Amino acid sequence: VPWFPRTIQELDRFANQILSYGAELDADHPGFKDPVYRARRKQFADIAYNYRHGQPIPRVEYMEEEKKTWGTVFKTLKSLYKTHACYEYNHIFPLLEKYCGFHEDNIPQLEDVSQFLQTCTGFRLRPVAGLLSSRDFLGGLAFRVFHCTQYIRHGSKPMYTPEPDICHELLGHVPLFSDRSFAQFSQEIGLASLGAPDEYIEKLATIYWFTVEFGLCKQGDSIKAYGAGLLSSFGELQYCLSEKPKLLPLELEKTAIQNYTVTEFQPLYYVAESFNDAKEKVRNFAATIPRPFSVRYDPYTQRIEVL
Amino acid sequence: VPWFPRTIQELDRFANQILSYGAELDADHPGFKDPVYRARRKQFADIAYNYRHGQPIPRVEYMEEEKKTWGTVFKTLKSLYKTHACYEYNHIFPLLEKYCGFHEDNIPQLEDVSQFLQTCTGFRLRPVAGLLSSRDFLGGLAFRVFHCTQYIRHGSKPMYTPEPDICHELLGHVPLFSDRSFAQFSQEIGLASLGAPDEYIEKLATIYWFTVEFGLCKQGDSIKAYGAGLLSSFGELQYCLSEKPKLLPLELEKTAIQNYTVTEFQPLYYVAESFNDAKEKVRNFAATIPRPFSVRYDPYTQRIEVL
Ligand SMILES: C[C@H](O)[C@H](O)[C@H]1CNc2nc(N)[nH]c(=O)c2N1
Ligand SMILES: C[C@H](O)[C@H](O)[C@H]1CNc2nc(N)[nH]c(=O)c2N1
Ligand SMILES: [Fe+2]
Ligand SMILES: [Fe+2]
Repeated sequence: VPWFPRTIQELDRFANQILSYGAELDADHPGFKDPVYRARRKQFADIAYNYRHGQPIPRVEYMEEEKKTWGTVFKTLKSLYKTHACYEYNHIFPLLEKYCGFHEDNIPQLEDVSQFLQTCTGFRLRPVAGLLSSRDFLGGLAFRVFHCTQYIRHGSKPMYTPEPDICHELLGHVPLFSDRSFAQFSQEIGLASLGAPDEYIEKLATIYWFTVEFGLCKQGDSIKAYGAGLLSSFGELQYCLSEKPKLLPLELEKTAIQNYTVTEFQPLYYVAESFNDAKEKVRNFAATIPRPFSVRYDPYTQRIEVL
Repeated sequence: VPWFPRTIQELDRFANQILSYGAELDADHPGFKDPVYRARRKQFADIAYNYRHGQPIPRVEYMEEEKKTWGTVFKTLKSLYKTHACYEYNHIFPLLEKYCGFHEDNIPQLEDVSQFLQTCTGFRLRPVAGLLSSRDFLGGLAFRVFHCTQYIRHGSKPMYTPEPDICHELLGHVPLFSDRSFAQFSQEIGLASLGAPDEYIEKLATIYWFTVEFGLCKQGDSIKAYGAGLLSSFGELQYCLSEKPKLLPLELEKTAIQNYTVTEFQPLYYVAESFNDAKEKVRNFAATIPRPFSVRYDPYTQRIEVL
């Protein structure tokens, strides 16, 4: 059986397992020729490397150019949320504005966002340096821990990122982790992953893609976006609720084996009935994963109980 | 409906509701004529008065005479536990000895015991100045908070206390709060109390008396003590497992209305089948309490959810 963390502190083992040679080193990266950007990225990676569970997340003074990039992303995306984002997103965003400094001229600090999420659902952030394996990223969700980047995309191309950056994390993921039913749903994916064979981690990563990252959900008689990749993409958030993509009901024996690519708009989205329904579906799928035990998280002790 | 705390921080309201004119002021108190003892008691009460949720519990340097009193109580009671205390007690006591400084020559600090309990079951301590109402004392249990005294009995009469003192709390109550099933059971009594009418608070206080304070439980084919009042009473711990008292099965419609006194050994004890069984019984009794809502604790946010 693959090793998995059984205490929230054991997530510390993960930061000595990331891809060390990241996207920012690639010749096509928007910031590739900028050595100040390169250094800035190394500074944020070193904050993640030195972070340990339990500590406050170090605050960073963002430069004026970084705040300008954030503001461009923030104001262009904000124009779509009332009409395209799910209720849960629109419910919490004004409180993020009021209590976490989500404004066009201010990049929120992760410590503040983490404390906010803890009061909402017990979710917390951990700064992360770069790409984790699907196994380690999903395993943090079992603890309601979201590994979160702190760097921003290069300012030459504010509407484009080849990777998660802080705009994606804060505008795409954080608002949904403030909702109890979503937190429970995402955590269920994390619990399904613990000790799962690699074959099933890839199926859970695909379910994650079509839910947490690119999901649509029913809302009364309508359909809204809740996937973080959609909520942080001006173009795709508009497209996803247009007549152009194909929509199918979330059905995990189909969804888990569906192919996708990351470099164009999705041709196909899966629609969740609700986060509670999606959670029950994940729980049923998880029972099919060969694991010689069951798992449960105990929030009182922050440990995984293995039966 | 009576007010009740809905967040763990709101337990702070309770310390401006204790009986201000305590047992130590009574002419029959073992320490009544000792003005140094009187001052020492006021010093511990002031620590409780100034305590707020979330803070470390102040450490106190105990005097040599206080440590001697503790040691007398500790060594005389310890002689009975292997044979008379329930398994759960005997399982955890050596870890209290090793990790919390439970020794004949050392009075454990409440901060250390609280951190220990949090790692076991999420239970925590709060220092308390004196007698709370049954409503406020039980309500803290809904949050897995045990209001705990920090003072010790007067040294003239080490085997006797007319009140909870630190020997009772640490040797009688703390070891059982380290057990998950007991923690769940005690918390269920706390949840039943929230917003309950006074009439039902008195019935829950009586159930508490016959369980948490003076309970016996089945253990395989035997019977053992788990009540804190028994585990901290050299004489009654021996008596309770002798042929002299009457024993009846725990049955809450009978137990909740049974009379008792605090000034002699109990003539009658109720025997729990198990802490999980006792918990289910409390849950069923709680459904009978007139309350226009149901309650649940969310350990992720440390709030009570009211439906
Ligand atoms: C679970 C699925 O692989 C998903 O794409 C994961 C992979 N690793 C990641 N690593 C980081 N740091 N951030 C993420 O959002 C993810 N996503
Ligand atoms: C619930 C029942 O009234 C029980 O005797 C309560 C009353 N108030 C108390 N107050 C304090 N501080 N300590 C306790 O153990 C209790 N016990
Ligand atoms: Fe993402
Ligand atoms: Fe007691």
